Amino acid sequence: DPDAIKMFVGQIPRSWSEKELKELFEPYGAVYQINVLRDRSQNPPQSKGCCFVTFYTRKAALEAQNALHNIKTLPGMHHPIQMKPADSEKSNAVEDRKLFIGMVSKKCNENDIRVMFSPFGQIEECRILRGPDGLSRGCAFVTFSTRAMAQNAIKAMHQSQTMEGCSSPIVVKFAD
RNA sequence: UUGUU
Repeated sequence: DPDAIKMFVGQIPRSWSEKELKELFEPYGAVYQINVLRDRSQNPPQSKGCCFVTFYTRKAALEAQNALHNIKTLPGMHHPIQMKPADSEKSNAVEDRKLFIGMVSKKCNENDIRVMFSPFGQIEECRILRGPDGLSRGCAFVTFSTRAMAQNAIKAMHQSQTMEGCSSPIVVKFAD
């Protein structure tokens, strides 16, 4: 129950409650919890035609999705069930690991940055913001695998040095 | 021109 994946499901009839939904999902594995997305803006509160299903096992979720997503169609819907891991399940977010690197020497490239930031973690992707058909814009984006990696790269290398052609010491901060 | 494709 530590690797479970909450699944967003869509296009289910608005008349269906947790009962019918549970009856739908249980053939694919045991269900820990299930909740219809409700609208309480006005009376009576109504279903949003979607729900969250939380299986006990990861296997149950992956399989249920594999056999339901774009396959199954509920009475009486015009479109197949849509099913995907829920937004609340995003333990890892690139936006919280991506590091903006300003005041980079215009001469530098991808690898030149890569070697500079290698000791603090493992790079997912390394890029040089540049152009449009000009040269480098003196700055780069760098994604680290963990987040603590980036939080190390910052403390260790923010304004650690001034590079070639640059007016101010290098900046290392989380991307906006 | 400190530049966040």
